[PDB]
This record gives sequence, C-alpha cells and structure tokens, in this order.
Amino acid sequence: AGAVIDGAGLGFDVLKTVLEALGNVKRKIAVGIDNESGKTWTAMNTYFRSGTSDIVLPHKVAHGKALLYNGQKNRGPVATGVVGVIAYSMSDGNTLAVLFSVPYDYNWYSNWWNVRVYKGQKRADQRMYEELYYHRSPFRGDNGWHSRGLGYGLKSRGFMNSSGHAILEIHVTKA
Repeated sequence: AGAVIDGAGLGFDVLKTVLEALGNVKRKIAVGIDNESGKTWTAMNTYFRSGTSDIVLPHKVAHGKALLYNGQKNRGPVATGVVGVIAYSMSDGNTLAVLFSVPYDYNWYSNWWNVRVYKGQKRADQRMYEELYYHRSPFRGDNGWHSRGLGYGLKSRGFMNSSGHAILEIHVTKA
C-alpha cells in the first residue's frame, strides 16, 4: 500500500484528498513527503507511539517523487491520538526520519512535526520519537510553513495544519 506521485504535484489539495479517503475518524493524518534529496529512498519502518495505519510505507521513493501515507487513531474509545516516526533509508546509507504528533485533546495539546537526518541505517523506535519530540525543536502544526537546514547538504520545508484531521506536507531538498 501507500501511493507515490510526482513531487511537483504534492500540495495541500492532494493531501486533503488523501485525508478524506480515511473517513470521519476523529483523529487521523495524511502525510506527504517530497523526496528532492538527490537520492533514492527505501522504506525502513514506522514507529507508532499511538495510532496505526492500514497501509504500508511505499517501498521505494525516487528523487523527484513524493510519497503519500496516512495514520489513524486506534479503534474504539482511545485518546492517545496518532503519534509516530517514519524512517526511510537513503541511497547514501543515511536515514531520513519524520515525526508526526496528532493528539486527541486540543484543549490540552497541539499538533507537532519534525524532520531529521541520522547517520547510518536507524529504524524508527521510541528513542527516535523522544529525540525528535523532546530534544530536537519540533515545529508546531500551526497552519504555517517552517524551513530548516538538516545538514548533510539537505533542507526541509514543511507545513502542518492545526487540527485533529491533520495534514503534514514536507519537502526535503538539496541545500
């Protein structure tokens, strides 16, 4: 599962459509990551701190392609939201990691996201979640764009909306 498209085509409308495919689950997320890194990406794993997906990370995401992925709250009366880390291996032997955090209760919490390059093949897990959420200055899902250099000749530019029906759009480009 998990579709790929031309990166040039990635945008808010495309991700809204992804979002809408999932239906009115109370908390969910549509994730688009645009690979303009100059390298081929290959899926490693997704670490869900909470929530799940019915789909699989697109296995291969070439330079020039964006991946569309999604996540949703666990079924039933569960209020831990959809919080996770996506990990792709890049053809230079390093890892691109993406954090998403979509809480249940917006009267307490907010959406957050982050992006980071790790040296080597590093699977998403709890230590990476904690680093990206608590240590590495994540960006608020505040309906605004945020840019930052990643090192390693790359940078990120991304956008996350503010709500429980979440949209996360990230572009990883050469710096």
